[PDB]
Amino acid sequence: HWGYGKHNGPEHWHKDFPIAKGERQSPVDIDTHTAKYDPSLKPLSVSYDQATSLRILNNGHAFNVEFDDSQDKAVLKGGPLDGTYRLIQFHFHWGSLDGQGSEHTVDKKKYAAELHLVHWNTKYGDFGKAVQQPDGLAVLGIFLKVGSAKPGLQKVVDVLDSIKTKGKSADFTNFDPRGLLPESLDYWTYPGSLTTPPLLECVTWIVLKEPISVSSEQVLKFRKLNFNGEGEPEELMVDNWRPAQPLKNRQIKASFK
Ligand SMILES: [Zn+2]
Repeated sequence: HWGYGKHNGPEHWHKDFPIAKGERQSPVDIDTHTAKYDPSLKPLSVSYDQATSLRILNNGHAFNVEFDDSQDKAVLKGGPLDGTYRLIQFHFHWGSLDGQGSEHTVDKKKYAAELHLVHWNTKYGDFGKAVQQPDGLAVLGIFLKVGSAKPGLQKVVDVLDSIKTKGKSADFTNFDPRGLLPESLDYWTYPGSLTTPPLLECVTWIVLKEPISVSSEQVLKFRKLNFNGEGEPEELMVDNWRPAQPLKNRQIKASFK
């Protein structure tokens, strides 16, 4: 099945998921000189004070930190969005080396990693229904650069040993995702897709301009994860990013001047 090798990676996904060659695929390169400032965009409202993390899971493609999404406890609103979007999970994409790993690029610059906070539109009742709608999801994307450590990331780093291989999970309560945000909420936005199969064209992307800094040591621990299951040949979980896709008939809008 699909993955990030030579024989099963992004360049193959279209055979099982023809929407891979669609009109609104993600990620994309953000050309900062052609993204236009839209004064009509609102500030983003990120309301994470009541968030309830539950568990962390290695799904064979990344690890997901999962939240209780059974009520409006951690929600994203404002920005480009109409209505209320509930946080369900976050995950990352990263590289084998610090020079690649992000999905989105900025003027063709690749960051070491990219964080995706995934939220679904409450008007559709559940995640599975939301992903069938063009405005079903809102994903907040945050770039990671290597420099100083991110203190709020360390709790995630230190549990990764317990979920080394595909299908392993661990309790992961009381984690505060506010500790993963940069200072500024200035953003770019465009309509796109999930970046992994099934590649559904259901996402309003909100990509923050300001990266967070993580340490080399932190990212190194991500690269000790495995794509494989327990007692299978070890294949390090690295380079779990989809490259930039054609922008087609889309515009990227900036919230800032
Ligand atoms: Zn992602």
